[PDB]
Amino acid sequence: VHRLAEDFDPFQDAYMADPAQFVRWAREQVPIFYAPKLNYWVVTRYDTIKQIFRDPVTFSPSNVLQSFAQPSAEVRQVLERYGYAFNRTLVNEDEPMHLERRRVLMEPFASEHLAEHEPMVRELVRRAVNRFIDTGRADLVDQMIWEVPFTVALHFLGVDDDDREKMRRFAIAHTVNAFGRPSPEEQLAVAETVGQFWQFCGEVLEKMRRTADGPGWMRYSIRQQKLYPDVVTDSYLHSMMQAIIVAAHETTVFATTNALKTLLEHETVWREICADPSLIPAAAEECLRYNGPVAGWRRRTTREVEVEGVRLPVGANILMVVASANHDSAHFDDPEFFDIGRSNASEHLNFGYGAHQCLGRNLGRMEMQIMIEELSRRLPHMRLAEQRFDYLHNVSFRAPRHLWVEWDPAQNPERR
Ligand code: HEM
Repeated sequence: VHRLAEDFDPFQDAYMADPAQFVRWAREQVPIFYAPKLNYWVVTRYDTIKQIFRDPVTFSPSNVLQSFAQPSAEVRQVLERYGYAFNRTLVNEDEPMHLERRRVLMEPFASEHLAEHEPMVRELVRRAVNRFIDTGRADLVDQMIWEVPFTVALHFLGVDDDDREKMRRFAIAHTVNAFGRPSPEEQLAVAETVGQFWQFCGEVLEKMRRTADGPGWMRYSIRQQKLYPDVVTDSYLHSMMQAIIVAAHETTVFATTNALKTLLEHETVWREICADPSLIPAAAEECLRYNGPVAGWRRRTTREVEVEGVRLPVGANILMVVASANHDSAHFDDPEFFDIGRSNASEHLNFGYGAHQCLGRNLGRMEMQIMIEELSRRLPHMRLAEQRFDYLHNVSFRAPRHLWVEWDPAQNPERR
């Protein structure tokens, strides 16, 4: 058990594919251990992870987006060339200002505003499926799931038609860069794109200020800035366009990819939801608990504090294995049972808990559900192809990079 702690290394397929199994030894007998390879303390139980989430002052989110690659000087020269602000936004921002800015900026995330976005999401998903439904074999990631949540994020932000087109090239992957160990070349490539995107968003922001009463989160926040100029700076506003895209894009991509994989691998359940689409919200919620996109999430202590009887020093890094919590038999009865009727499925921790709890989780849920509904209605007869599933190595987000499915187009329901 001591060897397991000393050898712990999440940068390998076993942690990405089934992290809950990978740390089951710790969840059952070692609720906190130090991982030398990471200089992280690792917690694996639902109650422990809830305890850390619940106190945003003692357990700071400052390391949530900190890569495990050595710092790159070329990355900073590139970002400084583009005038990058290096702002911490809500997800990794400390108190007191975090909750004050959340208070001022959260209103457009309210569920009453969801119906405003649902038609655009349904239309996006329909058009995406139209592009491949007649082919008989598709990669659901590259051919639909990757792009939909990016474009939905742009709509939520209020990006105008013309700009959304020019932004397609900025829909790059950030997961390894923020949560993994990118090579020096990967660091530089991402930095350049982020600098260019910063530049572009600065021009979008100026234009949005010209039409500050129009729709979308950016315009709403511009109006809030006029009311609370000491809370919302120009640099923070500029940083939030990218922050919200990154928060909204790959998270939803991975959630939906995993959900489809789980549903198609549990064919009796795919059968049920094809016959009764009203089961889909519940089914998506248990997909998040059983095969959710969040393997782990991070905090850093700001004071000495006891966790599972160990006094952590100031500044200690903590890896919360959220996937292990979601499979914790001490909170979830029969946790390895994929049960879309599970009454407490929504107590999973993929959206966090407490001060930073995901602001867009119900938009994320809607996207998952609409994509599942479209595929179950129009391709009930598809199945997973024989394939290897590859996972990008990083501590936080897990999903197959591709998801090949196959079907007989002549049996498409819409041809009957
Ligand atoms: C299934 C999809 C998603 C997942 C799994 C997810 C996951 C998360 C997680 C783990 C956090 C941090 C939780 C914490 O520290 O307590 C978070 C926060 C956040 N999410 Fe999401 N997210 C998703 C979709 C979205 C979407 C679509 C949006 C925007 C429309 C969004 C916007 C945000 C924002 C702004 C925060 C920062 C909240 C804060 O720190 O106060 N997320 N999300």
